[PDB]
Amino acid sequence: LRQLIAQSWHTDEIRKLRPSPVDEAKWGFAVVENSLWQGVPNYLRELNEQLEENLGYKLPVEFVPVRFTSWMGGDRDGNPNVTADITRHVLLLSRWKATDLFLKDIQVLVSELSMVEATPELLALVGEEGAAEPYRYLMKNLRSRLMATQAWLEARLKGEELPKPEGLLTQNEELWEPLYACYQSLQACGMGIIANGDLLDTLRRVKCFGVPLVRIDIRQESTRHTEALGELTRYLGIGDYESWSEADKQAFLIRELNSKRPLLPRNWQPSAETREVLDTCQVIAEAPQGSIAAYVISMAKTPSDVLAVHLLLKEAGIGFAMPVAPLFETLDDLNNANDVMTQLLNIDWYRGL
Amino acid sequence: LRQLIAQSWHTDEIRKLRPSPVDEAKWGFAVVENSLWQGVPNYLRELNEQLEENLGYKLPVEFVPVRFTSWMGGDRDGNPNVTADITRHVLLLSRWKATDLFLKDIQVLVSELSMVEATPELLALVGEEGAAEPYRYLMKNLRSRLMATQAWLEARLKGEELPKPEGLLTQNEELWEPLYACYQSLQACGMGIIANGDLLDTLRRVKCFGVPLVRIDIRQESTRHTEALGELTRYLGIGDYESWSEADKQAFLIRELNSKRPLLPRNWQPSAETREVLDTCQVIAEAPQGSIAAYVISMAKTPSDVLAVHLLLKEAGIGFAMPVAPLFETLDDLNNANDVMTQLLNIDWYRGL
Amino acid sequence: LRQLIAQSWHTDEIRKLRPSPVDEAKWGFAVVENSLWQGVPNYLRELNEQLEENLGYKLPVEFVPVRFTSWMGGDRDGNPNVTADITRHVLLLSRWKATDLFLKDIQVLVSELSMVEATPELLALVGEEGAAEPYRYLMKNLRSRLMATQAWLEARLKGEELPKPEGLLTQNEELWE
Repeated sequence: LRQLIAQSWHTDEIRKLRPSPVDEAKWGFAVVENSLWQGVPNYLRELNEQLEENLGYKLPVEFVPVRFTSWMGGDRDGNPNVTADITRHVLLLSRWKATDLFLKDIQVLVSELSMVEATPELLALVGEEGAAEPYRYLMKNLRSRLMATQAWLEARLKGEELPKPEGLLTQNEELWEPLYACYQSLQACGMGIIANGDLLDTLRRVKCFGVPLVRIDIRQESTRHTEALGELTRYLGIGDYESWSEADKQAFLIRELNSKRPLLPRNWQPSAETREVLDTCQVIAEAPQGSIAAYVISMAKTPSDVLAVHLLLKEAGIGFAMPVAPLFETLDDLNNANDVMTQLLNIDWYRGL
Repeated sequence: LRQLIAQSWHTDEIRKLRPSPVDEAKWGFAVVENSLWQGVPNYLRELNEQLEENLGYKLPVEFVPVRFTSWMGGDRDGNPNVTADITRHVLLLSRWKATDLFLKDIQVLVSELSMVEATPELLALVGEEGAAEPYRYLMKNLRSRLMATQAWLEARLKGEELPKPEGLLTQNEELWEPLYACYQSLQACGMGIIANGDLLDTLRRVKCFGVPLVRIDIRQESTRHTEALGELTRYLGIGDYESWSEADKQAFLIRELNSKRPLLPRNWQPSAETREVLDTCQVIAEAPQGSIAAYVISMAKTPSDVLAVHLLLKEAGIGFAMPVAPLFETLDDLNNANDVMTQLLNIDWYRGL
Repeated sequence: LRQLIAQSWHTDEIRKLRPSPVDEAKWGFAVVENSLWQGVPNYLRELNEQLEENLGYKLPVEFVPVRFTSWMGGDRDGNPNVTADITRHVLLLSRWKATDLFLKDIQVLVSELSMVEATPELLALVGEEGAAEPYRYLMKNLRSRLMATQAWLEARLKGEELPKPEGLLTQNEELWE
């Protein structure tokens, strides 16, 4: 205790310079490893004991109701320093860190799963080679696969581009799958107590944190999307989006949202600001699905504000449906909020997207 | 002589299978190294001796009127096997081979240019470090630079992608420049006879063959460009280009040629054929300027045939003006040829391009 | 001719410092590649034509009566500068150079020996894999083996110690065979 207190009196650190989005993103990893990593599964164990005791049933293993997300390196609202480059970086770092923590979990499992009794199905999944140490086989495979993607990300973090390894991890299913295979045979074969221990903790961290460790949220003001699209439209000679009435903008946006011909000029020369808007949707599009939780529009005032980001994301080439969220943060915006959403819900195109 | 004849009687080789564009491209490199390499400069020496003797003047060193080009791996007219991939490859191989032959030239120069007397200008160009062996300095630099790009291309040829070296050679000026520097000081400093020997031979091979060794020509039928563009237009819901009258197609082509908004769908799914047409313009665009001599349109029948390839090249993102050539190869096309070109020359847009 | 003479008038080199045993050893490699390399075999061809013409028989292929040796980097008599280190080096360099010249010979052979007819014994020696291009097989093998030892010696010359490759060449029998 004395040692620890002396530490803090003498271990003085004072930032001399403004922290950076990466620094802030790093503090969030500190919170994840020093507390959330143990905390979520314990929360899930207690919660589960209580359901059975009081209600008579336990949630199924596949149901993990908690998820942690971060805005660190995702929120650019009013922050010049959070550029598309930094987001790209932070996106990368999270994956590096999930590999770090996932490795510790798997080491433990590689040594503790010395069981040799497996189900037809599980033996099938390995069949020979590792059929004399089945659960250890699957954990050994994943360790390598994790070690591979780890190695890849430290290169990328360094600025080195190099083809990605055979077993690069991008999705939680790639982690979940094998882990769940062990659980099932362990349960099936009478090793329930081993299944429900460290593996269960890892199964739940997979869905709670997974591959990205902590999904990020992107957030930019509505105003900046308008400027990007105005600049685009004047360059194309189509007109000036930031002057059109709101009925016109929706018209323009629904037209283009349904259009099969592209709009974003192949090799263009926009202003810094606009490029940032364009680059960030490119990072979104580029990132593995499930890395980004949502696109938040601070200062959302009209139906065109939401349709705008959908247009940009489409131009950035995005394969999945990205949840966009208006952020009403004024008395009148709050007051108009329900009107803004019923109009949005009335557009059939929006409704189905 | 007996040895050599026996060789051919017994050294029997018979292709068992159809040669490939690369094979044919290789035979062309054999012709270049076994005969053109010595032949062009000798031709240029004789030609120059004759001008001075009979007319009283010699052409200037910078004027090399001969250039060799190949269609091998460039001509796809009627040849399925000459795909955009093969062209990309052959394009690469030529550069590998020019590095091979250029290295032999430079070795000779690195050892023979032991002169130490240089001009202010030439010493300036090195200044210290290699200022005690100036011409040897510049040749030593180029040797490395050639050896660097050589190394790079053998990787690419192998299918390995890796950032390109500091001094990668892409243009003839990169070779010409230093070589010409030596010539000037050698002349200036009284070493005329050394200048006009092996260096002069290398100077002329630079412009005659240069970096690409032998520029290629691309050639596809007009008919295939029509199909690519028809397919595109029906996908976009604009109509069907291969049904429109010729006045309409020109209208469509001049419209799009002036358009700042792109046309080629970001991530599209065309037919094999169309993709080949699209991929090849991508190779053209991707290749260093001066690798491709011209785009030949076999079966050119109307003004829209030429405007078509310009449209496609624009969609493929091309920074320079690529010479397109109609190939009239029928009695009626021949007969209509002058009509076809006066209409083309009457379009102001075409005239200025 | 004019070019060549001008070369020598203007290509002036004058050692400023005493040459070293390696330099002298290098001049000897220049003599070997610019003249002995072609010279010995021509001498052996002429000599052989003459035996058959005048005496009626030719020496057997295995009999090569000439051998060249050097004292460069071997003679320390009165020469401090020719230390055990230099000899070690020169010993190494010679092997590097024999690999250089032997490679040129083998390239030629790898391309010119396109024959497919071989003896039981020769096919046996390859048996399958390269049994559809037999002489080319054996030359291809040796090229690699030479390229391997070449690579090894340039490392050693550089001062790098690293285990020696599978097919390192050390004896003439390895080439002869």
